[PDB]
Amino acid sequence: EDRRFQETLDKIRKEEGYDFAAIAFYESNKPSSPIKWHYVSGNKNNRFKLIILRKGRGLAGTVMKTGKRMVIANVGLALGPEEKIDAPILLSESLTAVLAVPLWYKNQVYGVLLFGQRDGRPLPKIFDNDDIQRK
Repeated sequence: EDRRFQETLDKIRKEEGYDFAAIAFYESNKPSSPIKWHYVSGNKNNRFKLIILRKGRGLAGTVMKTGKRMVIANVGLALGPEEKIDAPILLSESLTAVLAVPLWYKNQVYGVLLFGQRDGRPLPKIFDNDDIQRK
C-alpha cells in the first residue's frame, strides 16, 4: 500500500535505531472509522492487523485525540501487564519502550508514528513535532 510509506518507514526506523516502528491512520473515510496500524517495520508478527482502535484509545487513539506525543521510557514499570491491553501493539510486538508522535498536515493530526524498543533497549532520543517534520 503505497510502497513509499513502507520503504520510508523501514529506512527511518533503522536510521533512528529502533527495533520497531508503525504508522496508524483511520481505516477509511467513513465517519464511524476506527484507527489501524497500516504500516509496520521490524515487526515480529502480523497480529498488529487484528488491532482495532478508536479515537482516545491506546497509543494511536490518544495521540490522535490530544495532538501530543506519548513517551513511555519503560513499559514494565510505567504500565505493567494489565494496562498493555489498552495499547495492544505493546503486547503483539513485546515493546519495552515507546515514543508515539502525531503526524500533522496543515494543523490537523492525520496519523501516529510509533517508535518501539524491545528487550529493554532505551529510547535513543525523544523527537518534537519540529523534529518529525525534519523527517
